[PDB]
Amino acid sequence: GNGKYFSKVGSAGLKQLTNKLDINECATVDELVDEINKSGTVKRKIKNQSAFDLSRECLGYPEADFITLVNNMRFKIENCKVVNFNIENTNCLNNPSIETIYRNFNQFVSIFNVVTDVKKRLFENASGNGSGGGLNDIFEAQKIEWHE
Repeated sequence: GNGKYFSKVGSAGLKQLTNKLDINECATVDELVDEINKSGTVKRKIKNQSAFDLSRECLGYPEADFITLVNNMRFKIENCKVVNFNIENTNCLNNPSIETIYRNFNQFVSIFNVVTDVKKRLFENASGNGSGGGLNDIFEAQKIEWHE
């Protein structure tokens, strides 16, 4: 899928969502959204969480170090999305943890652009008083020994 809504993805960013949302692998934000809106628990993750954190999670990004990195950087936002990112002070990222986040930061922006598109599709103008539906919220699947 051509990164129009998203960017720097190519199923790469989406897969990190599908990873943390535990949904199936998706082709576009629409497909990524497809699983989310179908899984009110997952949509609920979107709902409860902030996009910045949403995408951060997909990297396993440590929250403090991530917040620290972003604290030393400067961004170019485009339609609530990260189109460009750059750091202003790299000395602070010198901590392995920050460098970890910074080096792979391209992942986060990709994922973030995805996440941002998700919330824009579901929660924003699409009956944005509570999304389309949220019935299967209480009908969450508690699969015993889900994890391998």
